[PDB]
Amino acid sequence: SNDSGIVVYNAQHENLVKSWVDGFTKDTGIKVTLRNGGDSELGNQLVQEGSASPADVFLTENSPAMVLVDNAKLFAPLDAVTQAQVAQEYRPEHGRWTGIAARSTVFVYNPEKISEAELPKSIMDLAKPEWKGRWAASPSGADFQAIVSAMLELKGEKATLEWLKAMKTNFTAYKGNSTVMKAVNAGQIDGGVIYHYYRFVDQAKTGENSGKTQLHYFKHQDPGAFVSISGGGVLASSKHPKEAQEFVKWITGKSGQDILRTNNAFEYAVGVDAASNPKLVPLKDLDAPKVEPSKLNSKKVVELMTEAGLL
Ligand SMILES: [Fe+3]
Ligand SMILES: [Zn+2]
Ligand SMILES: [Zn+2]
Ligand SMILES: [Zn+2]
Ligand SMILES: [Zn+2]
Ligand SMILES: [Zn+2]
Repeated sequence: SNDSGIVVYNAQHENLVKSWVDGFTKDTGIKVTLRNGGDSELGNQLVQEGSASPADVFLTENSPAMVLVDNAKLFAPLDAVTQAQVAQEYRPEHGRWTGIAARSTVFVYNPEKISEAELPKSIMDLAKPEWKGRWAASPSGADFQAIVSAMLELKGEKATLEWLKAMKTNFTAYKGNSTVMKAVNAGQIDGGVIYHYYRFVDQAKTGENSGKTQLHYFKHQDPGAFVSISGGGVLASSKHPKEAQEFVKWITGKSGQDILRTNNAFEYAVGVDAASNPKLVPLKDLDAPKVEPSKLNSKKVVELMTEAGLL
């Protein structure tokens, strides 16, 4: 009665997705095979595989890889119920994909090293000479590259490249946002630019990587207050189209969004009238900038960051 199920190219954090798959397979009997990787490499893989891909669904941490795959005309339109399930602000103006979760940019900092009042007012302030040697990031990741794509959209190419060149002077690189957080936790550096969920995830475990940190929210519709939207799409090449649609409907529906609210991943729910974990600052209180996800440009970001010597 059930076949072998679907193949999901999964670029979202494995433990978030495991909470979804467990519930989904229990509910529907549809088996899920995860093939994990980062947003960029999985997006490029889909483009290069094209119609020969075994992928039924693509999930991402951020929006730019969704835009890349949609630009290649590789997605199927999402079923009507799926489109109605997600709040308008978390659906692209153009493109055959949907938001599935969201995350807030933050400045993670160590209060034993540096004090709320001392934090940068704007992410743009991190370019100033007084910030030299005082902040970290993980430039190779799709997470940080998405924050740069928002800056590109909000401030334009000239101002973004300028900030990136100053970043080269000022920042210290670590591989992975968890690594950035741990570095701040250990007092290696005053702070860093990451997403909000890392601290919550660790605090729900042992807290050994996060107890000496706190989170700062830039607010003010600052580029640093960017809320990155995680994406899901069904591949047009899918040989399991209904099961694929069922999966994206499920994760964006009441069951999937309830799991975001209650699991130990601590990412924001994007469903219509879907509340998030009560430990989180509500989305409506973040004072985030308006950034159209379908305008975000991963290729241009890589070009600018490469020009700045960051990649
Ligand atoms: Fe991440
Ligand atoms: Zn990889
Ligand atoms: Zn300091
Ligand atoms: Zn603060
Ligand atoms: Zn203001
Ligand atoms: Zn099937």
